[PDB]
Amino acid sequence: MTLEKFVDALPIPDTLKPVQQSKEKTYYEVTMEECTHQLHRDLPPTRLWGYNGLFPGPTIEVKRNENVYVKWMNNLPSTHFLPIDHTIHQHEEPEVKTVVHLHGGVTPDDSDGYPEAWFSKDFEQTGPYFKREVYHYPNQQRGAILWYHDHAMALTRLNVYAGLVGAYIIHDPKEKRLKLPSDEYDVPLLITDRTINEDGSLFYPSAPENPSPSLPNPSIVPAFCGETILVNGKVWPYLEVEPRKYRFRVINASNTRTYNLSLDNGGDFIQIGSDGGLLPRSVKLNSFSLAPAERYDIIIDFTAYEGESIILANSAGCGGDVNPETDANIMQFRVTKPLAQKDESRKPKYLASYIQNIRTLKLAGTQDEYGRPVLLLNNKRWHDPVTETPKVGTTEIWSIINPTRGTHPIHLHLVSFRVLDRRPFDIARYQESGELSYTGPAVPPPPSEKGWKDTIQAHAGEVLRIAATFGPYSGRYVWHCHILEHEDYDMMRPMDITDPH
Ligand SMILES: [Cl-]
Ligand SMILES: [Cl-]
Ligand SMILES: [Cu+2]
Ligand SMILES: [Cu+2]
Ligand SMILES: [Cu+2]
Ligand SMILES: [Cu+2]
Repeated sequence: MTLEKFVDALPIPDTLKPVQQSKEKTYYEVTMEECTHQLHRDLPPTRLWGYNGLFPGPTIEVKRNENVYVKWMNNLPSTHFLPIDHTIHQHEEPEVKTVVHLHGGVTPDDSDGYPEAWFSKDFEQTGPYFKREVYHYPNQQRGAILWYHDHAMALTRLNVYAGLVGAYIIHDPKEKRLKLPSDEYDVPLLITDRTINEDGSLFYPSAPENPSPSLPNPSIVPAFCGETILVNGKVWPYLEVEPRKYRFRVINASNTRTYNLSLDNGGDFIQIGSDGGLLPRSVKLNSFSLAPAERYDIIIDFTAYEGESIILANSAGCGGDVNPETDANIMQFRVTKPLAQKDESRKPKYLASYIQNIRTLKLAGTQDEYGRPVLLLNNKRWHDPVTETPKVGTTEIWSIINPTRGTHPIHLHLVSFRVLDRRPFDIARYQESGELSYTGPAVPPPPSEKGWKDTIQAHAGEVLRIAATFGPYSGRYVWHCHILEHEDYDMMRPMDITDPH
């Protein structure tokens, strides 16, 4: 028997309060705490690692150009409760390393959360790139859905699965005149798949299928597909909504899983924004794909559906087809709250208006000495000399070629980018020869991808082209696959945005 669906109200994480706020600076403190929270009516409390002891973390709301500082502290225990594989990466390091990355942040390099800028409990020990306790987020960027999460070297999949995710919204007051649904009718949805034991403890696997005798125990796995789906820290919740327009900030905070969402009454979503902010023009959607770290700013118009119960449904597989009783379900909207006031919100169609190098990038896997797949960007390891070195201020086109069997959601820190096109190629030939020979025309982005993206699905047997301008800041960043199981082994590379000064 699987946990009974739709019997816990969707929590709405509280908005973090500043420690200090003047007209020209905002200081926040966030402490990583081991904590316990009940993930379903019928479970005992689950041991979790959460920002301020909460899962998800507090929702952080800033205005565009708000000068924000965050002191992210580690008060976690010194050993992990999830299985650590020592083989993937005065010389014995602490087992628990944390660093916070603001995903989608236009962030100076020393506050971006470099994987090797980790710290242990109370900053007692720190990685090689550690420089500062208090991170600076000048927020000089378009309003959008951001999120924040752990990024420590070789531990990212574990620390995130343990609960260290939160939302961060940048409000651009020049967008207020669109009258998009707001306040109580603006709601974040952080989607996390989890596998939960009978006693409420989290399960994370300590070995993959691969039965080979040489396998380190524990071993990293190439993918994690959870049995149960959570939204805002509750398993298959319901939200009571009013019969009107709502805004939802949908964030995929899962380790590996891709969702493909729809509404079981047949209703439509209106996509208004992507990772990088508002789309140039809205889009009526009946379904959409959402890979790890992707965000979809959307409206749902519950006006025509008073009294109905509507399932937010999932059709994407993860390690097999979806099971209709379990991972085919996300959550349930109940249109049964009395309209508290007239629906003065709007759903405009029109929302906004917007080549020094080419770089070719290969996504491929090799095999380690134990027979495990190691996933790699351009056949380089994390610790190899940096090769992606655009000059600050310059625009490049990245051609990302994927001959592997699966989609990889590729994310670049600091920037958002334009999607140019995707084009299919003959893997067979490309494999055998190195020859990039196409099989059909180039496909331009749908409307969903006509704005700005920071995390982008590079599909099997396609070459993906995107255009990024590498600024405004310079320095040491990263880019990587955002399936955390891939990132940690070893599909992540440093990215130097070079500065003549
Ligand atoms: Cl509103
Ligand atoms: Cl999909
Ligand atoms: Cu991220
Ligand atoms: Cu990021
Ligand atoms: Cu990947
Ligand atoms: Cu990253």
